[PDB]
Amino acid sequence: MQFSKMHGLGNDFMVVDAVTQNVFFSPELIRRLADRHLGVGFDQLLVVEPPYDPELDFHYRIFNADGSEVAQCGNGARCFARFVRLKGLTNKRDIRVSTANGRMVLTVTDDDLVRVNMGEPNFEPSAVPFRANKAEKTYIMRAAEQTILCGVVSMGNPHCVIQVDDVDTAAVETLGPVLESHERFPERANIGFMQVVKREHIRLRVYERGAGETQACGSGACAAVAVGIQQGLLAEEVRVELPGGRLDIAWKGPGHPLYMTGPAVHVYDGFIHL
Amino acid sequence: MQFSKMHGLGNDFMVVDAVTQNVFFSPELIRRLADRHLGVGFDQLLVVEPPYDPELDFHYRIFNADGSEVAQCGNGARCFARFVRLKGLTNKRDIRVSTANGRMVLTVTDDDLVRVNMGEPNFEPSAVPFRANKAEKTYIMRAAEQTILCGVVSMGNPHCVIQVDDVDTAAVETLGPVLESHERFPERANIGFMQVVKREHIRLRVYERGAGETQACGSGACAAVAVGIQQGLLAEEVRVELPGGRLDIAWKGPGHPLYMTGPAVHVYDGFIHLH
Repeated sequence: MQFSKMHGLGNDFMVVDAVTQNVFFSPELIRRLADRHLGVGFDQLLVVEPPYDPELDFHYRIFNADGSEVAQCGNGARCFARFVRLKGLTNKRDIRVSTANGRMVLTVTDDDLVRVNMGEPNFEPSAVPFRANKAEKTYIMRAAEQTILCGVVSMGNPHCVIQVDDVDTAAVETLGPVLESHERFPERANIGFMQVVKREHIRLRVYERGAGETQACGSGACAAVAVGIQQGLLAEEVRVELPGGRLDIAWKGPGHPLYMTGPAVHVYDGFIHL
Repeated sequence: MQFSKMHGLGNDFMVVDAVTQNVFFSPELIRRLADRHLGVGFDQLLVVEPPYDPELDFHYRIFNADGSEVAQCGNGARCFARFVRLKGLTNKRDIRVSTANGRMVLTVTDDDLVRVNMGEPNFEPSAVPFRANKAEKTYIMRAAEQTILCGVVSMGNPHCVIQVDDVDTAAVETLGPVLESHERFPERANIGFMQVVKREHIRLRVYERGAGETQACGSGACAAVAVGIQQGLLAEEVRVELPGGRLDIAWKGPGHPLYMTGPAVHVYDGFIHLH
């Protein structure tokens, strides 16, 4: 089985062409392949399939390291788009794909970045889910003794975004866990710590739901920019610097989808025995 | 650059044929390649070279994930011997090789395992290094309130081997880091927890110097059997069961080299563009 190893800002994938190859997985096999010493070594497996539909170019599925299928992953989307172009499975700039989260068009740019339509940010508390009276630009939250001002938004997953003076001194290790499982977040939240450098440039650290600080959370980058836009702090195109590198977010506000442009690195190609 | 990913039940290798292609590394490139997320992901890099002496079939060298060269007897030997055969660099089953540790003959058995001559175990405390009055078969060591009885031996690297009733109930997690950096080991020690099942069979867990428990430590398996042989507990041929699988150790005692036989698994082949 031919595969490619890729990463989107350090979130790493085994990617497989199941369009031109017969490719068979079981949950146990995926677990073995994910193992960094005994296998290929990856966070997620992305399998590329034919569309079975004349209005689609591909289908793709993503499996986690435990061998179960995953719903939305836009690091996934970027690796997918570059993979099908690098492997010659398509030559299209605008790639139509179906996924477990529905249908999408991905655009591969001239500088080999991939632009993802992440949908319209939903600020409605019930959609997050977030306990509040109603939607507000800024909420006051208590995190034990500390008073926190934040914005809260759903990108399909829940985000709490806090402005900080300096991401490097932000109390991520202490405030992150307290907010991630705060009583006001029935399904927990990703906690973003956002430093506004210019209206066009933020630095960001994200304490991810059930994971703690990660190198790059693309959905947190979208959420921080959506919140910062709504709060009057940010322009409509914003450079986001995460620990793993750069994303560029574009959003014209309510009534519009938010776009996330980011890299996908191709590390090596392999063939596995089996 | 073509490469193969392999392992010998424990630490994994990126293995590269520098015979049929030009292979160029820098310490920083090795570090980037070793990175599990951003690179290939491996503990060590094994480079297979043509021989520089007409008396040898190959030379090989090994670098760690920091990009510096490792010189440990038998390290990567099983993967090397299986690699040269599976890559069609040789058809020999007795393979003469030079390394940073000198020359060796490696033997690929009929069931595709590899037999490595690991040299003669050295029980001299100065060679470990180990602080002691003189070589003894058993030492008493202090670990918290607990008295530990152990044997101590060098296989090129330092080992402390403790006999336990059951590896599963062995206090590896607590006793292991205490012995690993014990003040009596100036350069730290690999800590073996050895359950003698019978004279020909042990179970073993190893808490490795600067890494904690691993799935298989070949040199730890050697050391455990050497110590068990010296202590009168073990036969000359011993099956060793580690969490990662099985090694077999043969040693006729002082005056003889110790031999370790074990598998190498080929996981996948790859190609990486290096600019």
